[PDB]
Order: sequence, then C-alpha cells, then structure tokens
Amino acid sequence: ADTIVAVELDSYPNTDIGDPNYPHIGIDIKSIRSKSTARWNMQTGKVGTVHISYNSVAKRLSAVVSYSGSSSTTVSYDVDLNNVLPEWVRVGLSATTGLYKETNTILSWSFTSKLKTNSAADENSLHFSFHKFSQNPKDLILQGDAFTDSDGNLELTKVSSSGDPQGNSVGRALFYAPVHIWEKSAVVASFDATFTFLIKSPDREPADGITFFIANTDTSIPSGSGGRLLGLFPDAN
Amino acid sequence: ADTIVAVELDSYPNTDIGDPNYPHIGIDIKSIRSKSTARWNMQTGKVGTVHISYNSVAKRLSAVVSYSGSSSTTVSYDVDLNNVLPEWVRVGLSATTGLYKETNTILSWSFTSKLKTENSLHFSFHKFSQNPKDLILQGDAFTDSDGNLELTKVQGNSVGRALFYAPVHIWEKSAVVASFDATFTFLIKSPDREPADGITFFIANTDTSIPSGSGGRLLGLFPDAN
Amino acid sequence: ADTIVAVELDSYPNTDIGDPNYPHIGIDIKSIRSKSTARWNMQTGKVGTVHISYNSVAKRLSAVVSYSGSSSTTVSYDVDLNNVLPEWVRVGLSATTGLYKETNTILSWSFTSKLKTNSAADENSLHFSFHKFSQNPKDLILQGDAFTDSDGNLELTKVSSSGDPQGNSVGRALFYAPVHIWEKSAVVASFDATFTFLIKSPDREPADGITFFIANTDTSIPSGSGGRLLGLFPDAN
Amino acid sequence: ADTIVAVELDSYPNTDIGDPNYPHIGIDIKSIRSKSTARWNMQTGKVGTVHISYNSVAKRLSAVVSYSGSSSTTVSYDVDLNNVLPEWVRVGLSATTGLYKETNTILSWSFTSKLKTENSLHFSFHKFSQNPKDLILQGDAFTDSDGNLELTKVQGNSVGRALFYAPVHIWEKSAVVASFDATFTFLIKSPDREPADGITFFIANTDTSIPSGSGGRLLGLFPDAN
Ligand SMILES: [Ca+2]
Ligand SMILES: [Ca+2]
Ligand SMILES: [Mn+2]
Ligand SMILES: [Mn+2]
Repeated sequence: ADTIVAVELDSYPNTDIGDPNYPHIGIDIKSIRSKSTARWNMQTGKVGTVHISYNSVAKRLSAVVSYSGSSSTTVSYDVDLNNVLPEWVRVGLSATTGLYKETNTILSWSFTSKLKTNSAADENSLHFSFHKFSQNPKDLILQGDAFTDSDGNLELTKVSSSGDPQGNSVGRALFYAPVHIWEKSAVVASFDATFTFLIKSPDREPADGITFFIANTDTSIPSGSGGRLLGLFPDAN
Repeated sequence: ADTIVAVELDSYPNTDIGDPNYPHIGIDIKSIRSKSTARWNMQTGKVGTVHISYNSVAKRLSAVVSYSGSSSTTVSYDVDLNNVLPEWVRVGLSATTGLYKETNTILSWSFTSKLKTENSLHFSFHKFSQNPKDLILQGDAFTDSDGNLELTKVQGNSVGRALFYAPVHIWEKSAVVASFDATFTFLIKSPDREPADGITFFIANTDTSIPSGSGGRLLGLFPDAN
Repeated sequence: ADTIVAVELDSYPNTDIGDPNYPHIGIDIKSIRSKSTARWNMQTGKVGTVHISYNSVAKRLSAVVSYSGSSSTTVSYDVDLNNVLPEWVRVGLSATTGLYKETNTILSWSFTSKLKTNSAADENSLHFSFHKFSQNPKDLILQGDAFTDSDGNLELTKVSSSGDPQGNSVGRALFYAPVHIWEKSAVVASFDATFTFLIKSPDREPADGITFFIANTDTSIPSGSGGRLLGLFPDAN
Repeated sequence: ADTIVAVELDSYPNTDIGDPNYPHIGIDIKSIRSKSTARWNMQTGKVGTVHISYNSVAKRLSAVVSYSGSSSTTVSYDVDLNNVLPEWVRVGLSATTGLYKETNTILSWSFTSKLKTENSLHFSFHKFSQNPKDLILQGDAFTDSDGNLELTKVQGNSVGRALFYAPVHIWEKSAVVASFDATFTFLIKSPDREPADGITFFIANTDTSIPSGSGGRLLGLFPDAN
C-alpha cells in the first residue's frame, strides 16, 4: 500500500526506469528507482544470504549479499527512515516474475527491531526467525501467489508441481504483527533482517527479483505492480 | 469453547473444598481449578514480577512471583503442553476485579518462544503505546496516558484481556524441543489491603475471546467453574 | 577441578562403574555414575545435536540428542543446582578416547545463561554462539589435546593428519569468561546450551564420548581422568 | 602502545585550537583528538544513557547520550574498524576525575557482537557483584556496596577501567559482516554543576592496560595527546 522502503535484489535490468545495465542490489525509498545500487554478481542455482541493517542514529540503511564460498556485494544509503515511514509498519518479502522467470524461493527469514527512549522503562523489542516454513504459516500474511511447498520452503512466486517457475506471478509474505519503529520521544530505533534465497532459472537472464520491504501495516499488492515493479509500486515514478 | 493454559494470581475466595484459603499463585490447565498452587503474599500498591517458563523436554511448567526487597513464591506442574494446547496459539494477559477500588496495571511484558527440529519469536514491552497496534485489546483493556496497560477499569466487575497480535507456533510433528518464557510486571493499586482480584498470563487457541460469565474468579478465561 | 555437573554422551558402556549395557545419555552430578540415563541411539558418521536446559524454579536439568532425519532421545533429573555448584562457574566441553576411540569433533556450540533478582535493576545475562572455530580461539581455554583443525572444527581429542582418531586422548574447551549462575538474592537462574558433534569410528564399539559440563572456574583435567571418566572426575565414586 | 577505539564523554577544557569549548561526546580513533564530536548537555546527579553501534557494511560508528525526560545528542564517524583494530579485542569502560568531588558510577552495561561469514557474544549487567569475576578491574575501579560499578575513587585524579573478561572476535578474513552494539548507564555525582570529568566505552587489543600519564583528559586510554 502507498508507503514503501525496500532492499531489492534485482536480477533483470530494466534500463528505461533507471536500472543499471546488470543484476544489482538496491535501496528503494518510495520508488522503484533505487536511490543507490551496486553490481550484483548473481549465481543461479546457489543459496544466497542477505543481511540488512538500520540504525536511526547512524541514519544508514545497509545491505549485503553473498553466496557460500563466494564474494559479496554491498549497498548503502543515508536516509532518516522516520521522515519516510509510519511509526507502525509491517515487514515483508516480495518477488515477481514476468515473461522471463525464476524461482523466488526462501529458505529462512529473521528480523529484529528495537525502539529505545529516555527511561529503559519505555521501549519495545521484536524478533522473529524462520528456518523453513509451516504448510499453513499462521504468522504470515500470504499475498498473491506466495505459498509454502512440500519441502517447507516459502515460494513467493508460482512454481509448477514439476518444480519449475511460472511467468507473471507476484508474491509477498508479511509478518503478522506490526512493528513499532518510531515514536515522539524515541532516542534510538534499529532493525536487522536476514534471509536466505534460492533462485533457479532455465532462462538466459531470469526475472524479476526478490525484495525485503517495510510498509504501512495495511500494505497489499497494488494493482499493476507485476514484473519489474517487484510487487511494491503501482507505477515507476 | 477456548483451550486455556494459564498462570494466575488470585485473591478471590475459593469456597470450593479442595482449593485454598489465601491469595495464591496457580497453574491452570484447561480448568479454573488450578492443577497446582502456592501462597502469594499479595502486596497492593507495590510492583510485582512474574516469570514463567516451560520446556517440552522437562515437561515442567513453572512460575515465580516477587516484589522488590521482598521474597518470592514459586509453583510448578508436570505437564506436557503439546497434548493440551493446539499447535498454534495466542499468548496474552487477563485481569478481573471484584467489588473493590483496584487497578490491574501492566508496566511491562516480554515473551520468547522456541520451536526446534526452525521457529523463534520474541517480544518485549516496557510501557505501551496509546495505540498498541501489535496488541489485541479485549473487554475493558486500554493503554493509559502514562503508557501503562490497564487490564481493568480505572467500581468493580471489570474484565479485560490483551493478546499479542501474531500467532505463536509452539508445537509440530517434527518438533524435538519447544520452549517458552514470559515475564510481566504489574501494579494492583487499592486503598484496601487484601482486595478480591485476579491477573493471568495465559496461552490459548488463536481465535480466543472473552467467555460470557467469566467475570471475577474465572479470570476472564473460563465460562464454568468445572 | 573438584566440582562438576555434566550432560554426558557416553558411547562406551563401562558396566562396573554403573553404565547401562548400551550407549546412553546421562546427567552426572558430582560423579561419573549418572544420576539418570537414557538409551542413546548413536549413529556414527552423522552430525548429532544436543540441547540442554535448566531453570532454578523448575529444578529440572534436561537434555536431548537427535540426528538430522532420525529419532531423538531425552534424559532428565530433578536437581537444585545451587546446592551443587558455586555461584561463579566456567562452562565447557569434554571428550576422551581410550583403547577404543572415535573423533570427538564439535561443529558448533552455543550457551545462554540468565540471572534475575527482585529489581530488574539487579541481574546479569550471558550468551555465546560458535559455528566453527578460529585456528587460535582466544575466548576458549583449550585443555589437554583439544585443538581446532584446518576445517575450523573443534577436535576435543587427538586426530591424525590422515583424519583418523588416536587412543588415549583427553580434551576440553572452556569458555573464557566465568558465568554468574546464582547469588544470595536470586529469584530465577536458567541456562540453555546447544552443541553439534560428529563422532566417526573404524571400531566396532567406539570410545569414550563427549560431555557438556559446568565446573568451578579454575577447573582443569584432573590427573587420572582419562577414558571412561571423560576428562571430568579423578576417580569413579 | 595499545590500539584504542573509544566513545567518550568529556567535560575537561580542551585547550587545543581544533577542539571544542563545552562538554562534548566524541569518537576516538587511535588518538585522544576526537575524529568527530558533538555537544553533550552534561547533567550532574542524573542518570545518563549511552548507546553505541557499528556495522561493518555501513562502516558508520555512532553514539547517543540522553537523560530521562531530556533530549539527546548523537555523534557519528565513517570508519572501517577492520583496518583500525586487531581481530580479537577486549571491550571496556573507563573514567578519570579532575580536581573535583565527583563519582563515575556505572549502573548497567551491555554489549553484543556479531561476526558473520559464525560468532556471537552478548553480556548484560544491571548492577554488579562484589566480586565481578567476569570483569577485569584496572586502577581505581571497584564494585561498591550497592552493586554499582565505581570507575573512579569515592579528591580527584583517579583513573579506573573495567574490561569484560573474554576476548571478542570482531573481524576475520572470511568475514562478510561484523557488527556490535553497546549500552551503559552512568551517574556522575558532584556538588559542582560542570566538573571536569571523563567516561568512555572503548575497544582495544586484548592485552590492554592503563598507560602511565593517561590521567584526566587522556581518559585512562592514551599516553600522549597526539
Ligand atoms: Ca529490474
Ligand atoms: Ca562409558
Ligand atoms: Mn532495480
Ligand atoms: Mn556413562
């Protein structure tokens, strides 16, 4: 729904809406046109790991991807997230395919968020961690094509019985409870997220990618957000 | 009906023969008649602390109550909770007032749950927002101007509950160990010294709600006294 | 050193000192003669996982072992650990081999301990987590034959360059910092531990096992504690 | 020499031209001359809170100071700490007094460190034991009858430090992300309003000790003012 901060792992270069001429990681602030990007040395058929950080004192949103016994790529962006996001949010995972496709499979997801004030008597803390997923994950809001398979992996996008990915799917999984990330008299807010993903593709140059995103609590797949908009934005402004 | 597992602090008269003659802390499995209780030296106008824990290998559910510079009271019950509770639950607090001037104010509440074969949950609150969007408030429950969670009305016979918003995955076939731990602090404010009062941390089915009839000594948790 | 609580994973049945007639898990309280045991369905050449719990309110020391896609075994014992242990301890892992042998290899180790009183303003908390190990693990006290190998696995007992285990080794690894587990006005103390282990053996019936143990801070391999005494006790009382 | 990374609270006059004219919070990289500082509204006899964090992807080290019902001051410095600090370190607190009647009492201290490719450490103390065996106390540092950690003497020119006992693994070749976070609360008690005082959280080589000459404004951390 209308408000969106996101870390995007973007397999398919969509040049005319600002994407660099290669797979990339980027930080998206209220738009699909990453405020910052870094080359993403994608490795199809391998398990990748994403770490994401933010601290409201530092005011830096950071992300890393690496694969097992391989190099890593990092992207950063200076952003005060309380001038962007509501004080209460939902956190989620998003993925799409277009004409070109890919599995957008998630193996694990963890998230930690803290909110501190003056008195230690005034604060909150939230943590969740999933290694594989229930067949009816009742603490997840599954949106669009998102489903958990017979292996207990979370499939954000359509995959056939065969084990093979479909074109034109959107999926999203959001954690059930809203997260309190700012408040009038907050001194420090911070969050950390990790996920692991498996992207497989027959295709030359797969599509479209995965995000971790933070949104207003009532968020939903906006109509017309398929493909290159990754399930997040209604247009490409 | 709801499926209930509770740890309660109870200053009501329990006029049933089995049960005790003083304020007590007790462990409730599916019924208001505590499977196990212990003395509770209930101190009005002082902040109290409850720690509860369970481990599915140890199959021992236990709880402690203390006040600062005070001594504590503990209760345990050997129980296997994966044969009592559904796989997915919601956790919460509840309170009820008698016919006294008294508050049930929650200053803090934390919870951790672990499910190993694969699943972890943790929340922690010190005071509460005016709009606690991650709490499901039931009955007379509201967060006050001070950021304190008032489970009951600030005369008596109020019932109020507060659930954490996400369901908790506490068991599964593939499970080797499930554990949980919870802490809360509370303040009963009252001009009386031994008012009739009840306050609980509880676990239940995810679609749980207040049963009509459940006031006073059924703690907002149960319809019968069975 | 003199005071020892331990969860033992006992591969070799030593009948005449109380061992049951099979591999077992046991809780050892100040003696090698387990206060409680359960049949341990050992699976050589597989990664096993031990979880250990205690809570001073419940007064129950618990442990579980399982392997990957296999059944699990559990043992329990009602013990108030503050009548047994000092208020400050070191936590550790031990292993031995005798004439019969085995690798006693540790892949990960985590430990959490909490101590609460009246006021939340009076408490302590400690947590460590190792997945694989530095070649010079500076936060471990390595005792006897304990070493971290070229794979970053912790080998509590002697293994040849070949990859093959030697007989008559003792090893122990203790975490550097002492742990505060009780105090005059404690309301609740609790700890949790997890480790993963690989036991390989040519032998028919390997020896001798691995423990997780809690001891006085100045603990050390007592002389004459080899073999069946698992690196912990100086005799078999 | 020792290798020092510190966050400091400083009320000494700093008479060197570059440096500031009021009590300040600052980030020290290997020298007493803070790579980055900010105003510190230093409230004597009120409990203060410091939060510090770092992430090796963000390469931004930052800190906040606040008092209850008060507003806060923050400081950041872009730095890569795997080029400044050894791989293994010891973390600690330090304080120094001037020529004033003032305490440097630590009420609480927590620390978390993560090293990912594989390594986690966390400790948390609210008050301290009479015999804090997991702390290495240096110089005038002792735990008092109230369980509070006094870094300096209860006249001035005391220096005192307290290290956490285990070494911390903060970097390695194979490392993808290293992060840490620390919090402490403190109380400077003094009959004066703006006494000359210094209090730090710091990271150093594991064999670190108090350098001679390091009194007052060198915070117990550095031998020179270079
Ligand atoms: Ca794209
Ligand atoms: Ca044996
Ligand atoms: Mn893009
Ligand atoms: Mn045995």
